[PDB]
Amino acid sequence: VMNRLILAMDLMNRDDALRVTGEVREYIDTVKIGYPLVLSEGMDIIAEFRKRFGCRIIADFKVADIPETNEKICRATFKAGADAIIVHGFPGADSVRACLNVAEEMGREVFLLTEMSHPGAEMFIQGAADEIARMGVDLGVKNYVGPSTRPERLSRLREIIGQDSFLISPGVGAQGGDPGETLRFADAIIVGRSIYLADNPAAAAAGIIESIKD
Amino acid sequence: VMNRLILAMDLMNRDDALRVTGEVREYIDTVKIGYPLVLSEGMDIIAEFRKRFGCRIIADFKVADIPETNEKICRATFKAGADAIIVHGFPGADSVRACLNVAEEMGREVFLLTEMSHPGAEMFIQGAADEIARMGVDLGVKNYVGPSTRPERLSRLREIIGQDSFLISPGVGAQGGDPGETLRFADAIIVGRSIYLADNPAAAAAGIIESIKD
Ligand SMILES: *c1c(F)c(=O)[nH]c(=O)n1[C@@H]1O[C@H](COP(=O)(O)O)[C@@H](O)[C@H]1O
Ligand SMILES: *c1c(F)c(=O)[nH]c(=O)n1[C@@H]1O[C@H](COP(=O)(O)O)[C@@H](O)[C@H]1O
Repeated sequence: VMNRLILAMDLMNRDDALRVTGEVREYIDTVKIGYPLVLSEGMDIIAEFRKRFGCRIIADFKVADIPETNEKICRATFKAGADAIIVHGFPGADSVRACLNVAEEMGREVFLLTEMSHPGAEMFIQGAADEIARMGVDLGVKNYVGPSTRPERLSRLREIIGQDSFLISPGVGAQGGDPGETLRFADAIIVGRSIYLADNPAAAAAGIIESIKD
Repeated sequence: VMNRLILAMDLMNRDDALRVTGEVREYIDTVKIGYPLVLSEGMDIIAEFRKRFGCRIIADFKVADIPETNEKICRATFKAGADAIIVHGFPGADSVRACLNVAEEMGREVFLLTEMSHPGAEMFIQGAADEIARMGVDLGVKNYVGPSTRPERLSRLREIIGQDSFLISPGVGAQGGDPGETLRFADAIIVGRSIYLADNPAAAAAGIIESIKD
């Protein structure tokens, strides 16, 4: 992705979301759109962003239902124009496979969320996360999400998924993660609030790239 | 809830969803709306259903993000008129607390999803599910979801949450669960496909109630 930086666009107003994304477009390739924006403005926002900015769109829906419903969610999300969807691994292999089947049907991609970045991830997810990553490898998943806030865990996750796999990482900035130490292991960093709440989002994005280019 | 039966309305077309829900309205109190319908027709569908049928609406969004984003998702969902939201416990106590805080602000309810009903739930969720339920009790959660497909697990979950707590249960019918054996432990059963894919959804709903009334 351009400059190894993915914008987490979690503003809830279409005008603010369009403004900030336009301001930082020269620094990014890829916009991650989640439920804060979609549940506020509708699924049409995906196609609008894709068209207006010409950026790849990852739908960060952290899909975590039964196989049947996961299929439905993925179908609707790809129909809306998303290039990829983020799905949780914790619900197990059948739920993940359902997403992979739809992505196959529609020539799109699945990212498997292994360990989450927030403190509560330590309670239950962390203990399962290595296994979740191996399950991904066993299912042929090539794209993964893991936590900027725990680079030792990123390292381990990278070890499991191999060098070929594509690994993106949230928790940079607001949650305490560092761009440099995350990119030792991840291919790309996800950044939301440090950019979209900044007085000058372009300056914030540019500053992050300036720490990446080194 | 009326007749202890909650309709899982996962059709993806507004007209079909309205038709089936209208047909079974005399048998239900409560409609569960999830992402299959919302991602197809928009969040406005919640207020439409609530108004047109005068039914309580549970938004089954299986919320599974970090605290900050969970707050945003819950806010948008209650703003759209939902009475309650289903959230995953697996991401940990902070993520659950975030949802409880918004439900407090807005005089609404959270249901904590403990163990899921599908086969893949055995991989990771089942091993954490008793703890997830205890975490709920420790946070003051009063409403829970657990699996019709494993009544021995329902029993254990009921044991942890106590008799006061309200427990609803999916996996009846299509997934193999039985109305009678689920209602030994759950207060209400969730039923989707057995009703909404039936040639006569009212007859299917009525048949389920006829097995409940006994
Ligand atoms: C999702 C997830 F599964 C994580 O483990 N961590 C995480 O933060 N998210 C989502 O990533 C973005 C982080 O944005 P920022 O903290 O930079 O504002 C958000 O979209 C969050 O939902
Ligand atoms: C969600 C969940 F967390 C479960 O453990 N099981 C489950 O099935 N769901 C959702 O409940 C409904 C079941 O409907 P049915 O199988 O009767 O068609 C669906 O909305 C499913 O997403």
